[PDB]
Amino acid sequence: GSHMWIGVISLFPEMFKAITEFGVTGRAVKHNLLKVECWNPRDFTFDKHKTVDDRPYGGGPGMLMMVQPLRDAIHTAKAAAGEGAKVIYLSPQGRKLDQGGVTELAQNQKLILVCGRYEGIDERLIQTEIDEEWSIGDYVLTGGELPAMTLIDAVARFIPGVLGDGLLDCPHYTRPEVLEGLTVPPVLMSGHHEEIRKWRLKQSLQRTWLRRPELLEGLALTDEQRKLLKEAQAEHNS
Amino acid sequence: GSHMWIGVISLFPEMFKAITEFGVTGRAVKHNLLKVECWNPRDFTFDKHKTVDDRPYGGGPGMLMMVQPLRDAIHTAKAAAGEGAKVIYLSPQGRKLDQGGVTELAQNQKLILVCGRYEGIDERLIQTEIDEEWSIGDYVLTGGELPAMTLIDAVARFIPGVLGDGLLDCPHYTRPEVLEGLTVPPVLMSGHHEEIRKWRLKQSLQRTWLRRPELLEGLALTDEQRKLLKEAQAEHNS
Ligand SMILES: NC(=O)c1ccc(NCc2ccccc2)nc1
Ligand SMILES: NC(=O)c1ccc(NCc2ccccc2)nc1
Repeated sequence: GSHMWIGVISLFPEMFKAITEFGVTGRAVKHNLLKVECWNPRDFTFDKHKTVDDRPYGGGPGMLMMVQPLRDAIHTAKAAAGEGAKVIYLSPQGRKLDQGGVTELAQNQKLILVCGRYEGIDERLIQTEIDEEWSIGDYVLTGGELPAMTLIDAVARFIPGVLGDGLLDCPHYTRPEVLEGLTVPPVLMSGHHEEIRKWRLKQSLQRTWLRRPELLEGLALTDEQRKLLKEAQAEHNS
Repeated sequence: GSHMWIGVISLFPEMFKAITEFGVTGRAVKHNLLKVECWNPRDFTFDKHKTVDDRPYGGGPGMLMMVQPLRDAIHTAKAAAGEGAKVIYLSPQGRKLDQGGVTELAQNQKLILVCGRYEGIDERLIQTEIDEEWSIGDYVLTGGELPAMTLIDAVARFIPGVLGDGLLDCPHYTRPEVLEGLTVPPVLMSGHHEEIRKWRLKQSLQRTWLRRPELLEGLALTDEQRKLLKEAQAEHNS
């Protein structure tokens, strides 16, 4: 179906074996539904020790990505990608990634993900080589590899043939019928496909209201959703 | 220093090689600063085909984690962990993970991370086996492996000997002095350690104000921070 090519710039290309060789994403890669090609900036070095880090101007305790190997790696990825590729840099300063943001990034046929290590990359590289800056959350990691793999995994779920709403997911139950005294909701085993659908939607509205109330504020609930929410709030208030 | 043991329940334990064999986290594991031990629920199956998924009550297109292999795997991890271990389940319905949440989870000496596949796990398992439910962001992934690895990587940065603020990070510059016409801020190459510190803090306040304004609202800025923010806002308004 809709093929998706993702170019990756990273000092540890082996980390991406976690998604290219396992689970649903590994199957999407095997079936040529998703192509992940990695470029290591270490291969673009020229000194004897293959230096990929550099000291930052102004002092500072930390280090940065060395510009020349990183910049050359990026240009190589752009050449292989051709035109249309959107270059993305993963950093806490980037745009917060939500499901709506995942759908947007999934609209791209070609993507280039720059994985930064140490204290990040040079600011001038962002202005000249990076199109969009993204963040998977307000937390700091040792590298942009995991956020990159998170992005790739997220957008992969939208590729046609990979698999087979605004609210939190309803509770799910499977065998056995009774687990440590706790029983499965009888409505789920009633066969009433309409009552079951209404139940699941109702529980989704309740869990969203109790756990993530701010998510409901940015939603325009349907007449059915407004009903089930009012019922859930009434039942919660005994 | 402060040792940290993290037990992991996952159908793909090989994915965690991405953090246990590479970069800073891989070094922390090698130096016995961080221990990651994986249990595969597939090893706790008894049928010929090692079934680990089960059909959900009420119909539904998707599948769930089979309770018996998962439950047995969890109990085994608790036995090896001993007392004090906090069991965590990664799911979008969980508490949103921020840097403040990372610090909290880093206070635990022992952790058990349950990685859910398919449409998740049985709700009754969460009530009986899970202590805290967490989310790395408002997006859906093919599994809880990447969120688990994200958590492990995040809390690893707080382990003493692994390495060596509320605001977004300031711009960083390294060699060369001029890159495609763009120059390094002269203040950074002035040597003025006080002016440089004030500059970096000022840029952090400006980037936070322009990109993530909601982050500033939940902050009690110091007198110096209030000054530099007012100056940045004045300079931004020409
Ligand atoms: N929150 C995220 O998406 C994220 C991305 C990367 C990361 N570490 C890489 C990095 C470190 C410092 C500066 C720039 C990038 N941590 C978290
Ligand atoms: N947002 C997260 O932290 C997250 C965690 C897990 C995940 N996929 C695993 C899963 C799928 C369905 C139900 C429960 C867990 N996706 C995202």
